[PDB]
Amino acid sequence: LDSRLPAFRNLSPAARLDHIGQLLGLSHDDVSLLANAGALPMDIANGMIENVIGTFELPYAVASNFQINGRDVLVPLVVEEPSIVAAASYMAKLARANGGFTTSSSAPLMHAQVQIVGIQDPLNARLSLLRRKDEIIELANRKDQLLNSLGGGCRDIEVHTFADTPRGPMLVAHLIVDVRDAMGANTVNTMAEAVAPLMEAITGGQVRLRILSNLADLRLARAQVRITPQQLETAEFSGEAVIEGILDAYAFAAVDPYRAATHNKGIMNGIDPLIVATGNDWRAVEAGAHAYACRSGHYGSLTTWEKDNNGHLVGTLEMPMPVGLVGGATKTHPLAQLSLRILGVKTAQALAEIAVAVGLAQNLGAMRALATEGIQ
Amino acid sequence: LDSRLPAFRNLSPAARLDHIGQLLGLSHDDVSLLANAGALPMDIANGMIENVIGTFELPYAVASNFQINGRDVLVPLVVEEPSIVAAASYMAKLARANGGFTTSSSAPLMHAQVQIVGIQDPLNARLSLLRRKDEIIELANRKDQLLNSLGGGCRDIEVHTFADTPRGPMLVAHLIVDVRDAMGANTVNTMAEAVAPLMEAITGGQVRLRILSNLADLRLARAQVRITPQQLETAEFSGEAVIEGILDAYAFAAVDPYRAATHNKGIMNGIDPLIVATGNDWRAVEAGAHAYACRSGHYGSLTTWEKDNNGHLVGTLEMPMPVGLVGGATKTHPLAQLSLRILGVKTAQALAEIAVAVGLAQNLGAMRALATE
Repeated sequence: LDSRLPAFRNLSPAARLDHIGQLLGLSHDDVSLLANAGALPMDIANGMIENVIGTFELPYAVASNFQINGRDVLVPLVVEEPSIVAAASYMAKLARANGGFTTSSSAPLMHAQVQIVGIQDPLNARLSLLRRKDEIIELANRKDQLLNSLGGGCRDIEVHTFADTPRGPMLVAHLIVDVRDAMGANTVNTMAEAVAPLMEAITGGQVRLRILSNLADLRLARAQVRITPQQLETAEFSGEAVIEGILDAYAFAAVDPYRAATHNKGIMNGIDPLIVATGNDWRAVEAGAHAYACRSGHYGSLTTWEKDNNGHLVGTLEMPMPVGLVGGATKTHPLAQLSLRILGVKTAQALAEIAVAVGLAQNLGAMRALATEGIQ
Repeated sequence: LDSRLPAFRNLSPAARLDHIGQLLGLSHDDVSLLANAGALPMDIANGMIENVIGTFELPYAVASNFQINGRDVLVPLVVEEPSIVAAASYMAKLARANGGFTTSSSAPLMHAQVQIVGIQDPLNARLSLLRRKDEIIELANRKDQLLNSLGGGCRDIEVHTFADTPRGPMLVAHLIVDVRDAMGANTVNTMAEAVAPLMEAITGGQVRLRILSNLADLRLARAQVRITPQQLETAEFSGEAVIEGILDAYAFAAVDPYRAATHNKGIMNGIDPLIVATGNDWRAVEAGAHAYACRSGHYGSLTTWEKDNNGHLVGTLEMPMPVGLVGGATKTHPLAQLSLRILGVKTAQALAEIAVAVGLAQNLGAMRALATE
């Protein structure tokens, strides 16, 4: 596949949709999803959420030029704000000359929290849990042999204590679960309910909450990009000077949360519209992203930007990226399915990797524009 | 308006819409926008973002029962996830019994950052700017005289320094701008560009970034709610125990970021779908929310939960809430306009106050659910 889509930005929506259909070999049914309004049947929409009175459209677009570990990919995006799709495409185009984006990811590991209260000896109860951890993990893994067979399942438990809160001593177990191609909420919440009685018995305490954590910092996706000085030369500035300007903008985000919030917002401008295009939960991805940005105790930049020993600009993005290929709207929305077909993704972690490549490109695009804009 | 809508959840989408239309006195044409697909025409969509090949629908729903400062409102919501709308409505129902939600907000103040580099004397340059702040403010305001007549405009400036960074000394000026009914980005960006050359003259440095901050912590909206033990009582649990249990769950969020992330995610479940329904930028609201949550250095809960001197559960939400009735896609999207008509909001800060009321409701619902399961 060739994702370059020359002239794409200047074609009609119909011709854009044709060129896409040609490259991918989309069926007639697939193409017709996007040709008339109302691809989401009201019966489906009415089953998705409560009190439904209609539907609400946002534009559906495709970013061009993306390349992931050497393979071209087309990226669907749903969003209301101008400049995002263009910026992402243009930066992807530059990326290509230097090998495109390089990506990797963790196993799709999600946490369930099991909160236990009413223990007079939480630090001792913690060791009681850890001593019996294989037994707890085995129980969690009982039900879902499907998941086990698919190469998923509960992998580990950690236990943390907060022994002096204004509400008294707390113990929190984390069930750590490989959820394969799901976002993971149902899977881990189900396991957490299952093991709660065994934990109460071990600790002599009362399970309160048993619920996924959205700070999915064991489910990390990573992207890299590289850009040379020649590619960033403008009418006003040498490529070398633009690179220095981009590094200045990065340091600024790194030190000032007022800039970091805007800097990270730009990353999410790239990521959330792909989450939406694939029927996934963008509030989850948002919460994970921003909470991860302040894990150090300082709210900083999710991306990094550096100059390498060749003077090339090199950027990274590593962050939690919980997404699914199955579950909820990703399954039931005809266009969410179409998006997955356009992308070509075979696992959730592959989708996650494309998400961080798009987020990294968007951040690059935003900084470049800010860095090159003449004083007026 | 009476926002109660008995049996709404069980009517068809057509019947729900007809009922909303009657309540509000919507025109046939207004109702047609929701009764038929394709309210966002392809020529509008194609001009809204780049590389457009179509549109993408989410469900459009209305939460019932909400009451803000004594007045019933209907709340439109666009999202993919089940339970959000039902929880919002049910928690609003409980709120009503005790006065509904009480809300307030600050003036719509937004920061514009102007980053200055290449001076060996940032700390001195800062005082040079402050000495001439009135000049700077006047220049910013000359740039947007309509905004000033609408009752907004540049109100102040604050200057921050970072004298030692890995990339050398920086100075950052913030314009503080009342943006009235806009979210504020394009408004404040324009003022930042305008003052930049004057700031270069004053400091002798080079302006780099000129750009709003999404950490909109001078644009706060605030909501309160109160719930009695009677209301929270279940088959299994007394009301007082549920309240204690909620208080426990809040303490847990307040100390553990792994919980706070989920806790705050629940609030944004309530908020973001209102932002989408009104054509507003949900990435901006998210970034302001989660960055505010960690302003202390520790990533904590946006809401608070307490028991008052009467034993009632009382909750708050105060957070940045930059939204617009004008600007961006708010005016472009015919259903964003319809949403504003359903809401009946006359100012952006009014919509911001509804947003935090719905966020507070959603968080309450999430925790009521866990304290009783």
